[PDB]
This record gives sequence, structure tokens and C-alpha cells, in this order.
Amino acid sequence: SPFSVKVGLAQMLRGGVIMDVVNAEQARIAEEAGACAVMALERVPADIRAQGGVARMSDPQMIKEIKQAVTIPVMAKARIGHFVEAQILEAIGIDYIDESEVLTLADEDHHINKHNFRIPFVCGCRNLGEALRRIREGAAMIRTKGEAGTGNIIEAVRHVRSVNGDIRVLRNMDDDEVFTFAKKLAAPYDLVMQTKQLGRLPVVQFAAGGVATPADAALMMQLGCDGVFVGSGIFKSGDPARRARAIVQAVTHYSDPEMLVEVSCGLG
Amino acid sequence: SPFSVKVGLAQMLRGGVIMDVVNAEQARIAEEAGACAVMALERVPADIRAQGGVARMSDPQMIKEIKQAVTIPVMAKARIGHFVEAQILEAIGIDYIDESEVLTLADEDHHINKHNFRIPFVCGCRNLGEALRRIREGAAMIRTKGEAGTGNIIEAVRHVRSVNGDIRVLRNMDDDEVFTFAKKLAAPYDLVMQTKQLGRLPVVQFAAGGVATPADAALMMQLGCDGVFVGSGIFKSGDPARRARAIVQAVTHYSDPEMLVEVSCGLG
Amino acid sequence: SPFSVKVGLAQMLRGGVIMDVVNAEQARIAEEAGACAVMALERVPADIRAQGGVARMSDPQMIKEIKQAVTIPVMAKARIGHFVEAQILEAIGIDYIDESEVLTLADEDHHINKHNFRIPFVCGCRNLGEALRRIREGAAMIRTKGEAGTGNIIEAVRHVRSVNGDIRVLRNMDDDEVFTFAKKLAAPYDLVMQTKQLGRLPVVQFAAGGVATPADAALMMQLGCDGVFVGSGIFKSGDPARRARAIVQAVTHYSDPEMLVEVSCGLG
Amino acid sequence: SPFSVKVGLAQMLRGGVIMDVVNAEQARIAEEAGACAVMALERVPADIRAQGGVARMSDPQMIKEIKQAVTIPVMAKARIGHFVEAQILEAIGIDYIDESEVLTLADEDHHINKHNFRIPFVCGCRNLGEALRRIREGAAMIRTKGEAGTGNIIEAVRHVRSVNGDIRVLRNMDDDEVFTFAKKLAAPYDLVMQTKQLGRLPVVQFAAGGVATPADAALMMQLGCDGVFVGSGIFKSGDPARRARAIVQAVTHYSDPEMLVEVSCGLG
Amino acid sequence: SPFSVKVGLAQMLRGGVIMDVVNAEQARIAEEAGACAVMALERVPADIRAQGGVARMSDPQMIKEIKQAVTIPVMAKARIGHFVEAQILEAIGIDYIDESEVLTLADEDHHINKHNFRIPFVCGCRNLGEALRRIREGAAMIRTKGEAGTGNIIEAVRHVRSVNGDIRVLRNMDDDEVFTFAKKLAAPYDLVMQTKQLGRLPVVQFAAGGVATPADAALMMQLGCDGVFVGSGIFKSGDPARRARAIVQAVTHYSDPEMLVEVSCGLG
Repeated sequence: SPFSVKVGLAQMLRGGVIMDVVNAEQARIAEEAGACAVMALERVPADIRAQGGVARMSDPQMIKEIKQAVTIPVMAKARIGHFVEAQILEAIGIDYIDESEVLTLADEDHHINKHNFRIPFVCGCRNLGEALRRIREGAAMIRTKGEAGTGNIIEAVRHVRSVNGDIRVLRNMDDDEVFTFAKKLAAPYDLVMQTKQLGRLPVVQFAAGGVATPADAALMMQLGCDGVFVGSGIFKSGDPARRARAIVQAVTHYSDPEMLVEVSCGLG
Repeated sequence: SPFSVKVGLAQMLRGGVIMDVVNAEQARIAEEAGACAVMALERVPADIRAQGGVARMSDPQMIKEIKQAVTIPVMAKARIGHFVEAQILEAIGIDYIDESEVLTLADEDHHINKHNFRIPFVCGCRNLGEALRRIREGAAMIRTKGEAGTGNIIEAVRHVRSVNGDIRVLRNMDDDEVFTFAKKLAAPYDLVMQTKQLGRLPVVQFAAGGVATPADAALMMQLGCDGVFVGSGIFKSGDPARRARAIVQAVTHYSDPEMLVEVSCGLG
Repeated sequence: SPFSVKVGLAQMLRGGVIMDVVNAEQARIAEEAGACAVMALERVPADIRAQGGVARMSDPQMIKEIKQAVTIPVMAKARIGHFVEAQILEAIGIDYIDESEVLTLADEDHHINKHNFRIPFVCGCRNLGEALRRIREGAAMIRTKGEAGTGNIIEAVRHVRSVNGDIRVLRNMDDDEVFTFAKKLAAPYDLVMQTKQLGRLPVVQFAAGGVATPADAALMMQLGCDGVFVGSGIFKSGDPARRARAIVQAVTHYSDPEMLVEVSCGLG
Repeated sequence: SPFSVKVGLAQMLRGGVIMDVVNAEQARIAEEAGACAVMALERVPADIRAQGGVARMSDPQMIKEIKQAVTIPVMAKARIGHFVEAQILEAIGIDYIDESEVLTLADEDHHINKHNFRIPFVCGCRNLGEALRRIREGAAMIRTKGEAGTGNIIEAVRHVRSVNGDIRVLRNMDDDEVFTFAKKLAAPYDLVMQTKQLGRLPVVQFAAGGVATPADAALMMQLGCDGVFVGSGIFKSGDPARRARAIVQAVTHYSDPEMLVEVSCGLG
Repeated sequence: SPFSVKVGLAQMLRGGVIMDVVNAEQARIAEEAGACAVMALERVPADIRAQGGVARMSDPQMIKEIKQAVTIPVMAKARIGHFVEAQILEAIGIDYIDESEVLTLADEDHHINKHNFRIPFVCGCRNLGEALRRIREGAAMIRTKGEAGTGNIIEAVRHVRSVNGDIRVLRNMDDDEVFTFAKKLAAPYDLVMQTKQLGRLPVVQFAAGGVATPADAALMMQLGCDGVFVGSGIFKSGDPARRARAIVQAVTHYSDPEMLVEVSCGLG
């Protein structure tokens, strides 16, 4: 299928960090720091909503600027259910669309049908049922919804633990009981059974929302994530290159405390 | 698959009437009247529950007596979730097991995993979501839950209309909206989409529970059922052979009022 | 249209009394007493429900017996929503079908589509909205739901007053306000506007349920009904011929107190 | 009828964009950009209500100025239920009256009787029942109520999906069930049945309220609208001519992502 | 009676506009513009209450100034239940007292006994029952309570429609039912029956509260009012003479759209 191609595409991000960037300068710092992809963002949606505005797809022009500035994959956000925003993003020729709850919802009841696109989608989830629903709709990659722009990892920890815990429950579960389990999750039975066989999520699972420090990033990796997303927080500080490198280093060496000491020492 | 074989098996019952019988005499009357199958029943579960007892699988001996007495397929009831009752019934070599809510529930949370058997199962449903869940569990044939032993068709009409109505809703529905629809039904998405393509249920759909008269049986057929189940009510009356024939005739000639007049004239 | 033909058919009953009969003897007494039609009834539905049973269409045989016994029109009851019962009744060749809430409901959500039949239907109503809904479905004649087999006129008076009162409200109403009025009635606007122009119901309106005495029958006529239905109560008394005649006489001479004295004097 | 003439009048706007304008300068920009009509507006009602004022019909003088400045049809708003505002607008000789919930309600219980006018009316709706009610009152054209002056498309998407979804439900629905369906919609049965036969709304259906970007406009068209309304937002920006052209282009080429990229590139 | 004399006095205002004036200059503009009476007002009660003060009878001196300045009748407000304020107003020799809910209530439970005065009273009402109660107390003229100093006609429309609608209901109503109707209105039966015979209110019925534009004034007249009250809004604008004349012209020519266009064109 093209689906498995998209899934495979997403797997090459495993082990990596993805950074929110608002311009080409930041994008290069990200790339040099060793980010595996960048997320293009006209403005931080936190700030647009804090001022009571609607947060939409970013201007294609500014996305084009970032796509040119770097050789690593570029991602951008479409509003949930806004399949035309996604068509535009596909046509600009970015690598991944993030169907993002951080932007203003466009459809209260329906997500984008992501199978109708040739490029892979990221979606958020709070639990396994939601993850499996996004995947069936054609998401090639899952992140935690976490908590947008607070710096608080508590929500991301809840989500990772929730998802991973249900997968562990599912792995050992009497097969006869999986029907009821699928009902309670309101998830497609066929994806539930596949998740059972795999013993993990059929797609790459990243942590997102709240990851603020190297320690946070490493925690996410130790809890069994495949990678992390980081916000614009990195670039709103001193030596952005250093803070960027630190989080990449944390994710690469997530089980080496000595390394984590080094990258955290003197960050502010 | 063996699944499609079981589904195909069940199609031979299309256009037919299935009658509850409590002995071999009744079974022969049923067969001669033109019933397409019989349902073997130690005792009427209505009466066992009315006297506050538990209603279980029938004695294999009495089932064996009925299997011998007739050449039409024989069905018997297993309690919901009682997979060992089903194993016994399979080994006796009956034709269809009815996983029946009319018997005392054995498992509050789980139905039998019907895929683990080589003979086909009937299950009940009140709506499409329930039907699709029973099918995914491996039911080869669906009936309405209706209302056991009241003679009141109202519940069966509700169920037929409910199921058929949702199928019609599903047939025309924007494909992008079917994901959410599957969530709301708590039904496997893949079976929902298949039902959409077929424009009907993937399995034979019978009416059951409350069908008392020729008019009732014909109504069910006109509402789009593939056949009907009838209770032991038939044999608690004056000329059981006549009443039996009448319901068969009603189902065969369900769109011929003239015929329905004839079979109803002078029944009591 | 055939609709207007059915409406016209029903208008021939204007000024008349319709009597429930359970056999041919009673039917002839009814006819000779001057009833404009008879309602065939295997058994009184009151008694079938009082014993917790289901009340359905009557046996066509006993209906045939009554159709033969008399030259006045014969009516019979179909369960609400039971369109096959109605097909049978049509094919027997009776004159009017009563879609009757006195029988056990067959469809909780839908009435018979009465346009699909060539013979006229009676329906019950409690108010104008309900009346207009039954008419749009193709009822040619409206009766009050009243109160089955209590002998208590209070419900019938409520219904007549309700319907007539809303018609009077409608007759004078600002045309610009009729849209909202139709919304509140949940009735088809086109039938509402027609009722406004006519200043009465587009169909014959009879009183039913609770009419026990000559005084009751005359009251209904004075309140603006076109005729009345009477139950089997008549025949559960002395000189049924006398009691029958009395109600007919009451309806014919409903504004002549002297007559009403005469027919009521010495009845019980 | 004059009704079908008004419906036909409105159909000429199919495929088009209608823009809110507050003066003649803006009106010409709209016309040159390729708008199919303009909506004349003294002031943005959002601002009048935000300052706690009453929003009424616009001054006829300023409407006259805009009618002269352009050759495309002119629309103006009357308060709901304010039939005299509508008479004035008709007499000024504008092309379409919008009975608009964006203005201060004049009649809590009744809309204008739009049949009493010779020029066509637009009304808003949230669902099919409301649409069919406005049409029966004589609206020649339906728009979504959406959400006035937020730039948030979510309400408009809900409304389109709602209306279109119920039409799809209605298209396939058992005819016998349409009576109850009309009751639940509180909509005229005759218009419900007509909508069933047509398989779409008897009138042009436009999207309105929240449409902010080319992507939004195209989404509405992809969801099956016949055209869109846009607010004064367009003219509160740089090169208003460019932003205006962009939305027109988006609606014309709503299924061409490449086009949508071009018109969205560099908009701000 | 003196009552019918007062009623007749009030009828000579039929067809007219009454304007709130706060000085003699405004009073003359009103008179020249063709107002049929003026309402003397020390200060706008809206402003006295907006500043948390009590709004009472106006200073007799300022009322005397207005009575001298014009030859048209002068009205003034007394607080509800404040019969001594009314005695003072009578003694000053004004023409009409308005027992006004716009002023601070003086008696929570009782209105002025208006029969004890030789000059006619105006009272407000929201519905027919309230109107009939005020009349029995001796009001010679009824206005809607509407909504003081908002410019919003919605409340006045509600009241007119309410009153007129109940009168229409009453006109056609079965006489036998009028007793209960009077109970539900908590209105004197004798005035209810009189209103029934007349087919309208026994006294002049004016619209008041919210009438802001010519269109508003004409709407009130088209809904069946006998005249309108207008607030000080007129004089808080440009060319007060023009705006004054416009509303008078609107009420005189309330069914001529062309006229309404002319008087509304260029008002602001």
C-alpha cells in the first residue's frame, strides 16, 4: 500500500528531535544542532490564541523559505478537519503534515481523511483508542497531545503512560476478551489485534507538548517514546545553538546520566 | 476463509421460517409444514425464568432425538459467553448454534469467540453496531433480539427499522464521515465500510421475537428481513400443523395479500 | 385525486353512529337500530389487555361473517404501523380501516402510510397537530382518542375542545404568524393553511371513546362533531336494541331536549 | 410561480463570491476582483453590538451610493421579522434582501413573510429543518449562520455538514418513515419530500460566517456549497484588491491545489 | 360616565405621534413637526436610574413651561401607585397622566385608582390581561411597556403581537369558554366580553419603548397600533426638526414604502 510507504517514511525519524522554527535562521540552527526535522510556524499558536485570534495554516511563502533553507524534512500544521489546508501544504511539497489541535479546530466532528494524501500525517493522542483512530484515518505517526506552550511535561507523561500501559495490557490479554476491549476503546478491532501482535504501536510514537529541558526529553525516551518534539522555547533563550544541541544530545544519550549532566550544566 | 463458508451456509435459509420445537413430534410437524430449520429446546426458557430458574443448554439427548427425526438443519441455544456449551453442541453435530439472550447470561462482558468453531452461529442485535460486533466475533447470521414470548412484534419492528435505517444512512454517507460514525457505533471500521459497499448486512438478517401471526411474519419480510424465527406459541394452539403452514406460506407469499387472507382466515 | 374520493366516502357517515360489534347478531341489531356503520371486533381489546395479552387484527373469518350479515359499511382495526394487517383488511374488502391505538402498538415511531391503500382510514387524535399529521399520512377521517372502555367522556371532551379551539384560533390568525404556529404543532404548513381557509378540519371529525349515554352522544354533536363511535357497552345491557336506538336517536335529534328525555327515560 | 422566478434569480449567483462593503470604493474593488454581488453595510454589525448598540437596516442613502457605483447585484440586511425594513429595501430597488441574524432581532417569534415581496430573500440556517422553514416562508437562497466576525470556520462547517448530511439521510430513507422525520425536523412535509426527490436543497446554498482565507472558501465549495459570503475582513488588510481576487480565484478553482497555493502565497 | 368621556378624549390622538420633550424648545419642534401631543420630562429616567437615583414626577415648573409653549395636549409621568403625584399633575392642569413603569415604582402591589381623577391616564401592558386590568382601574389609553431607552423594538413587537393575538383568539372563541379564559388572564370577565364584542381593545392602543426609526414607527402601525410614542432620541441628533417630521410622516404614510424611503434617506 502507499500507507506502509508513509509509515516507513516516518520510521526514519526514530531516535530524533523535531523543533518548531519560525524562520530560516532558526531552521539552520536546528539542522546544524542535529534535529531530524523542523516544524514550520508563522507564529506560535499559543500567542495567537492568547490574543483571542484564530490560528490557521501558516503562509505558504514562509514555509517555502524554510523548505529551501534546510535539507532535513519540513513539517507544517493544518487545522483539524481542514482538508484543504492539507491540500495546499501537500502542493507546496513539504514532507509531513501535522493535523494539530494546537491550531483552531475547523471541524468539531471529523478529522482529515489522511488516506487521500500522498504525504504522511502526524496526529496527537491522549490514549490508545485515540491513537488507533488517528492511524485508521491514515496518520503515519503519533505524538502525545501533551500541553501546548506551558513547559509542563505532566500531560505528556500521562499520555505516554496511558498509551504504553494499554499496549502492555493488550499484549497479554486473553484473545477472547479483545472484542470487548476494542468496543471500550472505540477503536477498530483489526488495528487493536495488530497492535497486540506487534506489542507496540504500528507507527512511530513521539512525545510532544511540555518538553522543556534535556531531562524532560530523556524521560520521554526512557518511557519508551521513539523521539520528541520541542517548541520555540529553545530559541527564546541564550545561545540557541547550545540549547538546541543539548536536547538532541539528551535524546541520543538518554540513558547516560553523565551526558545529561554535561548538557544541562549551565543552561539557565 | 472458513468464515465466508459459514456465511454461505447460512444463505440457504434465506426465505425460510425457523420454528422452536420441544420434541420430535413437533419437529416433524415443522418439517412437513415447510420450515427451513428447527430450533431444539428442552423447555421454553420463558417458563424456566418465569419460575425463577436458570435456562441453559438443552440436554444433548433430546437434541439428538430431534436431529434424527428430521432432515432439515437443527439449531440449539448456548448461553452467551458459554463457549463450553458451544463446544458440546458442535460435537453433537448440530448445524447452527444460537448464542441466545433468551437463555441465562453466562458472561456479562464477553460473547463466545465464534471463530473458534467450525459450525455457524446466530446472534441477536438491537441495532447495527451490535450486529457488526457480533459478526466480527464470528456470527454468520443475525436475528433481532425482539421480545421473547410476549407475542408483541413492536420490539422486532424497532430493531429491523433501526438496523436497516442505519445501513441506508451509511450507504449514502460522505466517506470522510464514516470514521466518526464507526466510533459512535463502537463497531469495527472495516465491517462498517464493507456494509456501506454491500448496501446491506454482510450476513443473513432474520426477524425474531414476537412474530405471532402470518401478518407479523409478512411485515418482517416486507421490512427487508431474509426470514423469520417463530416460538413454541404455534404448538400451544388447535391445529399446530395449520398454524405452522400458515406462517411458512406467509413468508413465501409475503407480498400477496390474497394469499395472506387465505392463510389467516379461520386461525383463531 | 383518490384522496378526495376517500374523504368523500367518509362524509357519507356524517350525522351517524358507529357501533362496536363482536358477532353478526349484534351487527344486525346495530343496523336495524339505524347505525351508519359497524366496527368488527373479535374480542373487546380492553379485555385482552386487561388480561395482559396482545390485541391484534381480528380473524378475517369473523370479519367476513359481519360483512355478510349487514348492508351498512364495515370497519375493522389494524394495529398502528402494521401495514400488513391493513393489506389483509383491504383484501377482505371491508369499507374502512381504523388505525387504532386501542390495539397493541406495532410500530412505536411510524403510522401506516395510508396513501398506499385504496380504502379509507380512520385515525385518532388528541389535538390539531396530531390530526393534521394523520391526515397528511392519508387518514380520511379523524376520531378522538378519548378513553377506551371506561365510559368516561372527559378525555373525548378535552380532545374535541382542543381540536376545535385551535381551528378557531387558526381561522382568525395573522397569516404571517401561521408559519411559527405550524412549527409548534409540528404539522404540515400546507394542511394548516388549508384548515385555516376551510375554517374546519379537511376531513370528517367523529367523537370516540367514553360515549356511554344519549346525553354524551348529543354533547359531542353539540360540541361540533360530525358523528360518534360507541363501544360494546350497548350490548352488555338490557334490551340492546333499545339502548342502540337511543344513541342513534340522540345523535339525530341532538338539539331536541324533549327527544333526549324520551330516549333516556328508563334506560338505567 | 413568482417563487420559482426568485429561485432562478438566486441561481445566477452559483459559483460566486459575495463581499461585504461599507462604501463605494470597496464596492468597486469587489466588482473588479470578480465578486458576483456585494452586500451593502453602513457599519459592521459586529462593532455596533460589541459597543452594545442596536444594529438595524442601513441608511438608504449609503445603499443608493453603492447600487450606483457597480453593475453587479446589491444585497442589504433587514432585521429578522422587520418586514417594513424589507419594504423600504425593496422600494430602494436593491436586488436581494438578507434577513440577517447579524442585525438585532426585531421579532423573537416570527420571520418576515418573504412571499409578500417581489425581490428574493436570503436567510441563514444551522440545519435542514431551519432551512426548509425559511424556504417555506419564501427565502430563495440559504446561507449558513456560521459565526459572525470571528474568522472561525468551525460553525459554518458544522452547518454545511449538518444540512448536507440530513439530505443524504433523506435521499435513501424509507418513504414510509419520512412523515416522522418531518415531524422531528418541524419542517413542512411537502418541502421535505421535494428535497428527497431533488437530492439537494430546492434553493442555492451558500456558506457564510467565518470564511477568512482562500483555503476556507475552497473547503466550503468542496463540501458542496454553491458559493460563499465574505466579510469586511478583506478590506482591513494590504492590497485589498489582491486579497479579494484571491478568494474569488479560490472559489472558481476550488479543486486545484496549485491555484490555491498561488493565491495564498504571501498574503500575511 | 366620565369614563367614556376620557376614552373619547384619548381617541382624538389616534393616528398620531407623541414625543418626549425635556424643554419648551423641543416641545415647539415637536408641535411644528406635527406631533399630536408631547410628554414632559425633567430628565430622561434612563439616566437617573443609570446613575442609581430615584426617578419621580417632574418639577411642576418645567411642566408649566411646556404647557404654555404649545397648544397640543401635554402628558407627564407619575410613579406607579403614587396617587398624590397624580393629584399634583391634575392640579397643574395637564391633559394626560402616564402612570409609568419608567419611573421608580412607588407601590409594589397597587396602581393608582385612576377613576378618582378627571383627566385621562395612560398605562403600559405586556399582554391583554394586564391591559384589561389597567383599563378597569380606569386607564383611558394603553401603551406597550416595550423597553425604555434601548432603541430596540423587539419588546414592543412582542407586546403588540401578544395583545393583538389574544384579542383575535378571543373574537372567535366559544362563549362558554370565555369564563376560563378570563380566569387565566386574571382579567375582569365583563371587560373580556366587551373586548370580544368590539373585536379590539376598548381603548386606544399605542406602541412605546424602542421605536427608534421611521421603519419602526411604521411597523408598529402595520401591526395594528393606533399611534406611537417616541423618546428624546429624536433631539439627541442632527436637524431634530427633520427627524421629528420623519417619524410623523412615517406614521401618517405607514403603508407607503416610497414615502418611508424618502423620510429615512439620509437620516444618519
